[PDB]
Amino acid sequence: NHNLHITEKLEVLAKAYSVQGDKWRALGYAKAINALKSFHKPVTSYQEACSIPGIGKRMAEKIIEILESGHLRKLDHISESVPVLELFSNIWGAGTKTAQMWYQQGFRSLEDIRSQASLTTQQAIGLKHYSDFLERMPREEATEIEQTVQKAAQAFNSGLLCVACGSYRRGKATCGDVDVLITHPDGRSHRGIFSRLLDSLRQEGFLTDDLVKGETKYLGVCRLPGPGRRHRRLDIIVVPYSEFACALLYFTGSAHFNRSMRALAKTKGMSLSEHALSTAVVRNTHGAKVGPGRVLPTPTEKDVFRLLGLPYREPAERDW
DNA sequence: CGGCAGTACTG
DNA sequence: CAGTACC
DNA sequence: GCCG
Ligand SMILES: [Mn+2]
Ligand SMILES: [Mn+2]
Ligand SMILES: [Mn+2]
Ligand code: NA
Ligand code: NA
Repeated sequence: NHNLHITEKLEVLAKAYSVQGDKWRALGYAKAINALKSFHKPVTSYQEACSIPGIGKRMAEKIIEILESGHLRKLDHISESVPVLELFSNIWGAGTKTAQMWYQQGFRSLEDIRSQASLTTQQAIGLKHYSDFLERMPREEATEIEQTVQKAAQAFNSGLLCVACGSYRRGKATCGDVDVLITHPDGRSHRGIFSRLLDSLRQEGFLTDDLVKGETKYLGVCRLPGPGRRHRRLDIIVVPYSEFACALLYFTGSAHFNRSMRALAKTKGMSLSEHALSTAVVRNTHGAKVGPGRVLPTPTEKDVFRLLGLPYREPAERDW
C-alpha cells in the first residue's frame, strides 16, 4: 500500500522463484510482500526494514537498493525461461516440474503444448479451459453454483448441509472457484454421496469435466446454463460432522491465515489440520517426532479459536 | 541447523 | 513413489 | 527467503 513501489519489484522475484521450483524462497518473498503491504508507513531505512517481521537481512538490503536507487539489480538477471514457465504452470495439473520438463524439451507456447506435448487427462482439461480458469467469477455466480450443488445434494438427502467456503465465505467480490463443503448432522449420512450427487450434476450438463474423483473430495469443472457463461472450477468436500468446524475453518482460509494458525498451534504444543485440532503433540526440535496427540472436541469454529486462546475472527477478517 | 502442514489423488 | 493440488 |  504505502510501499507498493517496493512490493511491485519483489513480486516479480517471488513469481520467478515460485515457477522455478524454489518454494521456500518464494514463501519468504510472499510473506515479506504481505508485511510490507500491511505496514502503516512507507519504509525509509534499513533498520526500519529489519523492524518488520518477515523482512530480514537480505530483504532489507533489497528494499534499501530500491530506495534512492529506484530499482533492483537482480530483476535484470531473471532467466528468460520464467514467462514461459509461468505460462505452462498456469495449466491446471502442470506444476514447476512439468513446466521445466516442457521447457527443456523445447516447448515455448501453448500451441507447442497443444500440438506436441504429452498431457495428462487433468492437464488436457486445464489447457482446454486455460483462459476460463484464469478468470475470477463474480460472487453472485459463486452463489448460483453453491445453490446448484445444494439443490442436487438436498434432493438425495434433505438433511445434508452445504456451505461454499474459500474466498466466497470470506466475502470477496470475486472468486477463483467455488469450494463446497458438505456434511450431515447425523454423523453418518454423509458417506457414499458422490456416486449419486455427481451423476445428478452431470444429468444437467452442469458438470463438464472431472479433474479429481476421490471418496471424500471432488475437483472439477462446471458451467451454468445460458449464453455468456464461462467454465468454472468447482471443488466439493464431504466430511463427517465431528470434523465440520475444522473443515469450515481450513477451507475458508485464507491459506496464509491457516498457515498462521498452524504456527500458533505449534507454539502451544498443538496441531491444526482440516480434520481436527489436536493437543499434547510431541515435537523434538520443531519436528513432530512422536506425539500425534489427542483430538480436541471442536463443534464450532469458535471452539477452535477458544482452545487456541484466541478471540474469534469472522471469515471476512481471515482474508490474509 | 533446519522447519516453514497435513491431506488426497493420479499414474 | 513424485508431482500437483486443496486452504 | 525468514527466524528461532
Ligand atoms: Mn476457492
Ligand atoms: Mn478450491
Ligand atoms: Mn469456457
Ligand atoms: Na524482521
Ligand atoms: Na498449474
